[PDB]
Amino acid sequence: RNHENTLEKDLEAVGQEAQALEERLKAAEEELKGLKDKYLRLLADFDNYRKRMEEELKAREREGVLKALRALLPVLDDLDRALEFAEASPESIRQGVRAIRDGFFRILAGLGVEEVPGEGEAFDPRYHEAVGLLPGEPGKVAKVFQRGFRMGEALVRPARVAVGEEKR
Amino acid sequence: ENTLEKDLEAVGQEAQALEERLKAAEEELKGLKDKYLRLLADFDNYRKRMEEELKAREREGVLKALRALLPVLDDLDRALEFAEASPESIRQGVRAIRDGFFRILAGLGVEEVPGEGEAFDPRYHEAVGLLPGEPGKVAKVFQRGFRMGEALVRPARVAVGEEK
Repeated sequence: RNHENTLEKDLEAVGQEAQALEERLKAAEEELKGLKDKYLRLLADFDNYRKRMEEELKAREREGVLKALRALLPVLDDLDRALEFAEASPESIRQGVRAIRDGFFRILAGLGVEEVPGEGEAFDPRYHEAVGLLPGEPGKVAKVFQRGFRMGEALVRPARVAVGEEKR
Repeated sequence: ENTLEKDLEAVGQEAQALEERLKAAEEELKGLKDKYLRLLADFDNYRKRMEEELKAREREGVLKALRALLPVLDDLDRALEFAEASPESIRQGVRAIRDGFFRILAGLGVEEVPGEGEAFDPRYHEAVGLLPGEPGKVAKVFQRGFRMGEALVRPARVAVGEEK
């Protein structure tokens, strides 16, 4: 009577504890789909942008090769200029080649490439490839069989070298 | 009694399931902001990595080239030595070094642009004047021009043939 009719809400107050658990699970529809946008739009660019730079990179390198090739072609030119003219005198060509070499250096310096230390300097593994040793001051480069270069911190290529050794 | 109340127990089967479609969502969807947080930490990673990547990437090319061309400098020294003993041989060395240079260039994939006798082409040639030879054709190459496949390392300064 006044105990089942007044407490009949036993299934009434539940309407707010049920429709709500069915009012939120409905909104989560764009919670696994709506988010599928910010995601599938971020993973659509990460597989795109990285594909765009996959280009801008292989290009910046190509650009680097060119930058060098261009700076160095003048040597080929001088080699040509020598074969067609310089043949004047053996000591004329000798001086010409000397000149070409000197040029190659300036060109390298131009791209900021310095030659690592050599004959007389301290043998240093960071810049030197020791091929064996020859008479000279120990711990010091006795002879350079191949110039080594470094541009800044980077090693273009180490110098193949002979390290000094005191005779007895 | 047995079915007058059990046939209702079917309604409770829904509410019992409602806690499976929303209780399982926030289960795996509890990290859908994480497996995404990383996908943005890597996509926001390149955004700053490229400025560097690209730079050092050019150095890569320059080194790649220098690496391949230093042998020329090596041969120049080698040549100067053969000449220190027999001056006459110097001419022979230069010829070798020069031919060497071409091979190297080939190695990096650069070819010489069409020359003497070949049709003038602005893609590769820089006409600076005229000189005897088939009209509209390269008559003499004053400076070699090279192309790396599509790109142009540098154009050949050339003289084009005069018609008539």
